[PDB]
Amino acid sequence: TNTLPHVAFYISVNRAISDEECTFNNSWLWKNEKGSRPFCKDANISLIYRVNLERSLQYGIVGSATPDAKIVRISLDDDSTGAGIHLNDQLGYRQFGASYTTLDAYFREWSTDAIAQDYRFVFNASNNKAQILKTFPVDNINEKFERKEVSGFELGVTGGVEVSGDGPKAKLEARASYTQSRWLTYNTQDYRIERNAKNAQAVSFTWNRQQYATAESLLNRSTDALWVNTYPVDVNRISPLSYASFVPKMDVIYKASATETGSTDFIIDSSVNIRPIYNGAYKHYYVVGAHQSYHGFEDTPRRRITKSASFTVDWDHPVFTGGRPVNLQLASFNNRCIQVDAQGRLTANMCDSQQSAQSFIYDQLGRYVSASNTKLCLDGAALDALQPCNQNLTQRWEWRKGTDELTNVYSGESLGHDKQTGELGLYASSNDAVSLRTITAYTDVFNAQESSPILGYTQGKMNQQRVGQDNRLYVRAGAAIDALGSASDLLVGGNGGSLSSVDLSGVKSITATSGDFQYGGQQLVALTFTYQDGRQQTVGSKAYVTNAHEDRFDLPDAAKITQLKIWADDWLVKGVQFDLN
Amino acid sequence: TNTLPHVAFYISVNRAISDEECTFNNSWLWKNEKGSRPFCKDANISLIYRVNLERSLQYGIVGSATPDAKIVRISLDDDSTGAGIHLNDQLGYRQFGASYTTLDAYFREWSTDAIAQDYRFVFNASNNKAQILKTFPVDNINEKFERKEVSGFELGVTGGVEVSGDGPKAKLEARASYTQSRWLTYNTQDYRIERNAKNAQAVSFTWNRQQYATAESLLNRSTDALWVNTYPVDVNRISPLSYASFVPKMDVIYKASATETGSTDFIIDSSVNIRPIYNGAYKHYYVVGAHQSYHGFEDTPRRRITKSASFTVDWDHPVFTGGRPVNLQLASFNNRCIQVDAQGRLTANMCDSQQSAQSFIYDQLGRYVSASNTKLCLDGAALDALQPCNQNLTQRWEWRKGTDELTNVYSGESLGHDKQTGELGLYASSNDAVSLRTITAYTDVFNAQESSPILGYTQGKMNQQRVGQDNRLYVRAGAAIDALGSASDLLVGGNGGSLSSVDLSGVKSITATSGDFQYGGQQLVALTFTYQDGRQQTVGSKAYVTNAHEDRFDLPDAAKITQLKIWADDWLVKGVQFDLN
Amino acid sequence: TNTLPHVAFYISVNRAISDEECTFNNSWLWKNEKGSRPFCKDANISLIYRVNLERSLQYGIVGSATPDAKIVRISLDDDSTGAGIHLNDQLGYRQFGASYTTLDAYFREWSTDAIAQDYRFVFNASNNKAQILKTFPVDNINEKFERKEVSGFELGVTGGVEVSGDGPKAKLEARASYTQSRWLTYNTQDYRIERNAKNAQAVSFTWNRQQYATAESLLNRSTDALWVNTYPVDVNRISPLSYASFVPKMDVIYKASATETGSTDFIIDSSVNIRPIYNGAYKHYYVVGAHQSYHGFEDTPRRRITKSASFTVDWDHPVFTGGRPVNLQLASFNNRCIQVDAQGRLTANMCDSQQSAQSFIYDQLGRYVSASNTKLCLDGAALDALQPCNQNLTQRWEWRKGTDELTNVYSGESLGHDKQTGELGLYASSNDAVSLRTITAYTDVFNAQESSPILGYTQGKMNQQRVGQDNRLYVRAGAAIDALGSASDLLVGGNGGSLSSVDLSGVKSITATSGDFQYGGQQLVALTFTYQDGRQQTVGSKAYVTNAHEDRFDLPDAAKITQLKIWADDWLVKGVQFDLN
Repeated sequence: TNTLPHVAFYISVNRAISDEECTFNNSWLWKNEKGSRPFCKDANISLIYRVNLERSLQYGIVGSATPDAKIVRISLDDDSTGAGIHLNDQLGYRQFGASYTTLDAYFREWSTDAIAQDYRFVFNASNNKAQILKTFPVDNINEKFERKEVSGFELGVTGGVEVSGDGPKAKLEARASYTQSRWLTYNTQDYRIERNAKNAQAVSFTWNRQQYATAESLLNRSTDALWVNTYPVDVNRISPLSYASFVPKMDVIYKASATETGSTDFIIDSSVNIRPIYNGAYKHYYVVGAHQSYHGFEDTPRRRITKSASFTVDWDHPVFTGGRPVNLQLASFNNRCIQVDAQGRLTANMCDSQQSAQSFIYDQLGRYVSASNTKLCLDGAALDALQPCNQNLTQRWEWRKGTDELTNVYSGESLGHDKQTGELGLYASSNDAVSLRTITAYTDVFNAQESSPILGYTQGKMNQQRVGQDNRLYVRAGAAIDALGSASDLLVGGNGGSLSSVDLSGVKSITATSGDFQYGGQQLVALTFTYQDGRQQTVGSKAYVTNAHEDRFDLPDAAKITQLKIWADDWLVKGVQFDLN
Repeated sequence: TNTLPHVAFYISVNRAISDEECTFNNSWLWKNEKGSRPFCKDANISLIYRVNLERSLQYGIVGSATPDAKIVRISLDDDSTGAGIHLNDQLGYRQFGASYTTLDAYFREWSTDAIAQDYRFVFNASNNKAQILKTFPVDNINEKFERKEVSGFELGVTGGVEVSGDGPKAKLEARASYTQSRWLTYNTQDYRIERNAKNAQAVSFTWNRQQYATAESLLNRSTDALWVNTYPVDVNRISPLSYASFVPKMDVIYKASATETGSTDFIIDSSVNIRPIYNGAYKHYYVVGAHQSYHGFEDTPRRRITKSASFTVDWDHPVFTGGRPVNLQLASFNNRCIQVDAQGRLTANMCDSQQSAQSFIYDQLGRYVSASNTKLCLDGAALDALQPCNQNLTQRWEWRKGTDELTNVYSGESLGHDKQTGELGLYASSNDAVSLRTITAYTDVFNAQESSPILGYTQGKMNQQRVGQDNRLYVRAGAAIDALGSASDLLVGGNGGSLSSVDLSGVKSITATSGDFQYGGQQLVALTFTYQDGRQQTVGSKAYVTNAHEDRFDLPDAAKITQLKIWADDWLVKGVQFDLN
Repeated sequence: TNTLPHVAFYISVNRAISDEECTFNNSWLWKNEKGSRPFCKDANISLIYRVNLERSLQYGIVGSATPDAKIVRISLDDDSTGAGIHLNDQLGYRQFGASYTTLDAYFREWSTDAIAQDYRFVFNASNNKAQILKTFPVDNINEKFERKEVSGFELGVTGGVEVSGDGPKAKLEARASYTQSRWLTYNTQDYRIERNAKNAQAVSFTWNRQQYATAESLLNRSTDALWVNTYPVDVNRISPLSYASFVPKMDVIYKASATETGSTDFIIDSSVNIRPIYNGAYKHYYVVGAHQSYHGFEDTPRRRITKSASFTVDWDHPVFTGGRPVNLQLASFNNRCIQVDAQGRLTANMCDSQQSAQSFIYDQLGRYVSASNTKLCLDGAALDALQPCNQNLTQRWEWRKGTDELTNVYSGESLGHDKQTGELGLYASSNDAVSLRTITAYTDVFNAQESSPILGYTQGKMNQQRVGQDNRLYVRAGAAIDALGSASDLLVGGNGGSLSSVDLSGVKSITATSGDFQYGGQQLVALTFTYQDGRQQTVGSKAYVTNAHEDRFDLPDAAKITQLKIWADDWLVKGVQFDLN
């Protein structure tokens, strides 16, 4: 209670990966002939981010070497990571042969169960109120290299003596060599952490395969006689880090100005780039003989599965005062506190320790500054409302040691309240109608509101709308979701759909379906609303999409949808988030 | 007593491995001809886990950078591991030959005493109230590699002079070489710690052989003349870590929400993968000559012996308040304390320092919050029962310095109790019927309840059932246990058995028999109940199973079985746990 | 409040880079035939510098081992860097061939997407009031080298015996070699940090490519048969640090004398040197056969994109006193403080905690020294104005413990003020017209004024001018901006323009256009003023410039332009900065 306060919470990022999502052709050389299979067993993403919100300084601290700022911290570190990312328990392979006859072409292929070509984590601020301040790792590696430069020479002589029937021979010989080599030594990793600094609002970290990044590099055989039929891959080079378990660690820190206001959303895109592995053998025919040579196919398919989350920061939140607020409790009542409305008018209400409007920072001057609005202070000159903060002595208060009486610095009089109405005033002493007893306690204004889930993809431009008075969601749907909005004229997205309307009151759950759209790209293709009464309603189609994923959102008991967040381009909607209360 | 409280206990995991369990064929090449033996002497598993339960913050701390959460810690570390895992004191071998005559085939074999192909430790939460927050080791190794790239050239000249009978000769010769090599350097271990992140509830660590993982790799001879007959294995490559003693170190930390409720089970599966080692020689016949070449057979049998334990966490346990509770003792009596029932009604009972219902957290406001139910507080407005916690001044208490009097902040009156009934009230002063003397002391609500043993295997889906009013266990048994349950319609498991019923009252001990079922897989084949009176009763058969193991559960004096935990698939039961009280 | 005070603020340096700016010829060999493309996608610069201002000692500290001085710190470090510099998300290439027939010349080319040949950061003090004291890194690396000197010899003999039809031969041979080599081992980096110490006011850090700095060095093929057509570049050697994300870390510290006065500007030039990569193949024809040889072209084009910022330091700023000032508040009034004007005359004004003129340092003697002018003190001999500081006992004040009365050390009388006028005097006791109640509190004189955007380039000599009484900006403009100034005779810059005049009152925003001038070099080519009423006005032309950039400056509500900063040579203006208030 002398230290800097924080808002602190975890964000769970869980995403099961379907067998379909994990499925690829059994073959690259003969894509269509050889069929397909799931290339991973029970793939999953389970991460846990930790978020911190805080001011860079404590309230009222002056002349610090630390710039005054509003700070947002997102991290996966030693203290919190989650289970991790999983693709397989072990890696197997299947072999395939050309159905036709082969003189000089590819004749065999091995498709190996999939591994993570990369794991990737993208951080995005929704607006420019926030900028990236620093990250961990801080940057890409500036690699060091060791060069060796060698050179030398050799001088030799050889004396010979041969004796034979033909006669005696004798040789004296002399040599001189000059040698010169160059060495270069450097390091690589299984996975290299690649940082991408898109701009002041966005940064991403990708753990990207480096050593052994290509199918080619997994080969431990180059050539063979054609009677040889065996896996030409050293599966040992594929690390458990590549399929069994991966855990990222990074820190991203955003800053907003000391006076910033409004809100910013922070969007975290965690993903794995699933990559099956294809190698092939090639029958070589040259007149004289024939052999088999092994190869890696690199331009084979990959699929990136992504799970997104977001959280919202109100720069006006009490935590960014850097102060620890307390309340002022009118103690003649069992349960009444000073409370301030939007205009600063003071009333006496039942105490609620989580109500920012009953919270004040008691600063270095002895002012009681509103934690919800730091422009306003308790001022003894006018106790009907908070006044704009200044150097008035009437805005400074001191407690009379050993009593429950709060005195005003200017007049010395005490803060009193009416035993029936709780109306505030200054008094020299108590009387039958006014109590001087004021009680104060620290309050818990730092609790974190939980965040709504994201249905679909966070691609395209993001839009935000308050839900209308009529309480309905407007939709253009067809093969997929064409657009969404809070009114028929405020549709965000494309044009193509049949216009429809869904009732948002009484929704118990929403279920989105999305994936690779038959006609193009990745889209949100269907929403299904289930109501408290049990009735269902659907928009869009589950039938024009492959690699489909289902996102489910079960709304807490009797909560109302109040905001829409919509990701869309000009053609189709890519994702939506239904914010509560 | 100013610090965060913990629940702390050890879990002993001991499992003797039988000679049968350790037994394999003396030969792979000639499985059936050459018989079988135990491949380890007195194999055993003795581990000791340490468990800690705690809140992430102390009670009532606000604005910490640490998210509020409920924490479960399971670890084997520097401070506690247990004896370890043992297979043998030393490694020997036996040799075998083909009984038949041999021109071009395998003719000799050496089977070497068994080693641990891996040691494995699996952690599972029974439900999703808990998620994995972090582990140690945190992840698989992201291996670093050192690449060298070299290239050079050589320029040479040679001057020659030969003199012979035939005549004088002379040579001037010139050379030019170009060389180029690539180096790759990297590390391996005897055992590599492989982490498997199955999902948010389950993670596993496997110490898996890496260098020298294959029978092949143990070979220190490749080829020989057929007159050579000797062990082609460098037994030195097999480390004591592989058979004599192995000790794991790992940390697994689960988290539940700050408001989570109910219970979760945590299941630990410790196991060793016993692996005998078979190598063979091969007589080669090509017309010109003949030699012998050595080999390793890798697809030979292995057997995994497992010992499981589980513990239960009630998220409602006082430890998760992060507070250190005290009691309120009515001191006119020699031994009476305030106690609260399920509805919050207050009575005066004999003090029991381990009774959560007599425990209160005295918080920053001066409220006495029930440690068993933190929604309720001692409220001077209504001393017949605890009231929902709020900011009432009547819920705040201050001790009159240097006395045994507790005063109520609102009225200033003292907490008194009736000298005969212990009924509570607020009083300005004492009188002949009412005492004002209240005494308080810290209480021990952090003791850990001991956990029941698991009988059989923790395979298949796990189910949980309260034991019925009739107090009976229902059983479908035949060759093995087909199903179990708390009533005849609530059977978990298969269908195949003759339906039976066992009385659970008066059970002194239960003895399960399980193993490799003759008809398929690993099953729980028989249960034997022994009663207080001495009579026994059995279900299932001890006769349709090999590699059988017997698990024994001796119930503490006069304890009643109250919960069933049943591991089963659709066909048969694989294990059961009988929970007490 | 016992420690050294600082002024502390961030400077955001953001600069998007246009597709045009990122554009180069698709070919070097065939510049004009093959067209052009953008060589980077969405290139950007986003850095955040941290600035600190402070005295080297705390106020009044004597005999320190630390020299008294004024300190300015500029840094990008672990605590603040910004997103970084970005050129691309990945690197691709395009191939090109000679349109004509080829026997012995270049016939293929590959132009690879661009990378950062260097990142560069330049620091400049505008005048010589400030000198560089130290930097981090402190210097260029003094590289260590490892020499090996080897030498040896070999002595050999060979005995031979040949038997043939022709007869038996026999050789005895003898050899002697002498070898000698020299090794040199040393280190290089991807990027080497090169420091350039231009002079006492200017230093620069350049992260410059070292290993792999040339197109040549990226080649992983030297020669080939002409049927070979493939990318001869190992793109792997190009690190993410070269295009995806780069973050500098450096510290620059300037010092001014303990008595320095006036102001200095500090100018930071952050830049990336964009470099496309061109390699070619060469058809070789010699009568006997023919091959293809690969090459790197190094003297290809590069383009440096720069973003500049500047801040201003007034050496007279209270922070440089190293003290923590307080105010003296006449407490008979609700809101009145002693305030001092430019001549030292004292009046009683409404308190303003950010007003340096109401701030005093209470020093070790008990003097109240003006924080705005440390030559003056509160002197009880003459309370109508501050007097020059000296050892007068009348300049020393002591608070009467436990009261609000400030006493004068000399006479012991107290500091009183007139209840109506606030006129100061010394009094033995209070009376009906004079109050003795004085209140004091620490004041916030350390807030940083925000800095205006630099429009254009910081090239040429920099000039500074106060804005005239007529409140107008004078301009000679033509194809570009020829000159600017505060009056028609005070034009800084060239001669060539038609003389014009712009009204500076009511300006809501200014928008500069600058770039590569058609006639020569890089110039400021156009300014556009937009007024509060909505009307616009422009000088210069947007039409004689390529690689143009637009700098926008939106003035805060009702702020007046008061200073001009103008970068110009003898011909044309290169940049301008409009300082506010």
